[PDB]
Amino acid sequence: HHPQQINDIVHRTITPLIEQQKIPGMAVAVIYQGKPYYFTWGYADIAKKQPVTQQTLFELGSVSKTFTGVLGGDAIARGEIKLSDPATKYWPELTAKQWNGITLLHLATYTAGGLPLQVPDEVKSSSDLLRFYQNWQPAWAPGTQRLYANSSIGLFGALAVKPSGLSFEQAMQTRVFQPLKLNHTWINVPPPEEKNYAWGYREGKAVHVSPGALDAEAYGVKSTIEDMARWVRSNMNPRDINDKTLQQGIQLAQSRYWQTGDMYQGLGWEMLDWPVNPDSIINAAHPVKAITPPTPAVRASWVHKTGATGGFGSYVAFIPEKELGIVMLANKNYPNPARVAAAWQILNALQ
Ligand SMILES: *P(=O)(O)OC[C@H]1O[C@@H](n2cnc3c(N)ncnc32)[C@H](O)[C@@H]1O
Repeated sequence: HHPQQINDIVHRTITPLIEQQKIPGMAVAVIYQGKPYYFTWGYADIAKKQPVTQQTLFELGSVSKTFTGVLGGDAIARGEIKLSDPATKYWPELTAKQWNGITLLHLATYTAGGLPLQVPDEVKSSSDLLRFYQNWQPAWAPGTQRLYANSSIGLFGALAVKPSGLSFEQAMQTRVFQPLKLNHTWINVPPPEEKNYAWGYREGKAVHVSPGALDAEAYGVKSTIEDMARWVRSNMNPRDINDKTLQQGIQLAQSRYWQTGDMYQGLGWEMLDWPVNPDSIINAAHPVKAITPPTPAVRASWVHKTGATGGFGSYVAFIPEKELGIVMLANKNYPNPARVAAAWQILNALQ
């Protein structure tokens, strides 16, 4: 059952969005008074006329970084890592002098001094990855500039799980996915779930994301609209979580570590004070101001993350103090401002 208020606002906003953006398939969850309401449109596979369902898997792209941030928070809560730890503590083979003074905090929050947006495609092995980072030259001193980048938080994720004894995949499954009952969320889609894996569409072609080094950490997660609704609810209400270090980790990922303009950098998540200027949630390196100690999570925030792959576009946003949130998953990568304006209209209407 849907409250009519929710059906009305979703139809008024998402139907025109799909009409304008030519999105083949889409799933939306609205979290309202903490409870989820689901909507699906169109096709997961156009050539077979296979409909989007609540079990359809979508590529999350950089929304994956929120899982990584929370897993990192959980490691912090366990005392397995500190954000002030040097990167070299967890990877002593990283001997180049430019790595002196670079911390896990820098890696997690894109402030190491200009690590590249992309890990080079030909990097395959551990020795390849080492050689990549060993020859990187910073454009800036650490902790001065934010350059949003996969190679930064991707390495954070890989290093953060070293004290656990587990692989990144094993740590994520056991410490985050399983406690939160995300049973249809995958770093690697298993064979019996391939029937539910949507195709993305780019320039008229059915596509899936390409494998790359540190993809699991930076952009590789696939999930359903139901699990993503569960993810939003968990990040809005950590107090309801039995796993103590996960509860803490979720809170730590919404701590405010850096400020640029009216945006605050968390771990994976990005935050702004609510109410927001829409200009700010719609919008190169930017200077950052450190926040020390980091501000504990502010419930009166717009918390959000966008993600894209070649064939998919994702958006998650929520306002903890209002128990209000939205997940938008689509198998076309369409412009961020269209996504965000629609989300902003919907969440404003449900206050
Ligand atoms: P977020 O969705 O902001 O970014 C992650 C997406 O960026 C693309 N990406 C990461 N790494 C590469 C490489 N090496 N080459 C081409 N594209 C890359 C993917 O679309 C990620 O999903």
